[PDB]
Amino acid sequence: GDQRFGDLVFRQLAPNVWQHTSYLDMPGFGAVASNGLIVRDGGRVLVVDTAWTDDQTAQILNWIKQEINLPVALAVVTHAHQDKMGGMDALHAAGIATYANALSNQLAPQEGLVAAQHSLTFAANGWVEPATAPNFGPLKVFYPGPGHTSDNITVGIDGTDIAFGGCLIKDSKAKSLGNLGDADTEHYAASARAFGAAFPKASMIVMSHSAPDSRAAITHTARMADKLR
Ligand SMILES: [Zn+2]
Ligand SMILES: [Zn+2]
Repeated sequence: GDQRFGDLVFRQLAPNVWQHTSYLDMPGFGAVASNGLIVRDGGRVLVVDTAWTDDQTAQILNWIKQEINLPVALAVVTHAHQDKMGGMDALHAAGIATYANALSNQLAPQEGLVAAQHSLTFAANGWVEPATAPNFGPLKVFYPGPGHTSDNITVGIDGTDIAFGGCLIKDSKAKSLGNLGDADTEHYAASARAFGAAFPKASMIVMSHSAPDSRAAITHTARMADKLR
C-alpha cells in the first residue's frame, strides 16, 4: 500500500522495488504527483528520478536509510524537467553518482536544472550503450525516441514484471498527454510503441503521473499521440 513518510508516499511494487511519489502545486491542477522508483540490488540501492525538489529528494534518501539501510550506488534520471531532475543537488550532496541521457545533461542548465555527473548514450536500436551505464545491475535503460521530450528515457527492471515509462506514458484512462511544450509531436506515437516493444513481457507499467497500470497504458498513450501527427 501507500506508506507515508513526511510529505512523500512510498509504495512497494515488488520485493525489491518501491515507487516514490512527491507533490508540487501547479496552477489549475492542484497538487501534482510525480513518481519514480527505488530498487534494492543486493547490498545497494538504485534510484530512478529525483523528486520535484532538493528537500523532497533528501527525504527519499532518509526513507531509504530507514526502510533499507544500504548505500545508494547511483541514480538515473529520465529527462530534463523539474519532476525528474529537480533534486539533483540533494543527490550530489549525499555523494551519489548520477546518470542521465547526454541530451538531458545538455538541456539541464537551460531548463534551470543541475546536470547529472555522467552521460548515457544510446545505440541505434534504442538500448543504452552498455559501457556508458556501468554497474546498473538490473536496470535496463532504453531510449525510445523523442516523445514527451527529445531526451526522454525509460527503464525496465530485470527479474521483475515492471517497466518504467516516466513521462512518456500515461495511464489507460488518461484524458491527455499532459505537458506537450517540449514534446516531439511527429515522433511521440512511434516512441510510445517502441517502449512497449522493448519491454514486451512487462505487465506492470509504472509512469510519472499515474498509478501503475496494465500494458493498455501503452496502447492508449500511442493512440492519443497519433492525433498529434
Ligand atoms: Zn517532463
Ligand atoms: Zn512529468
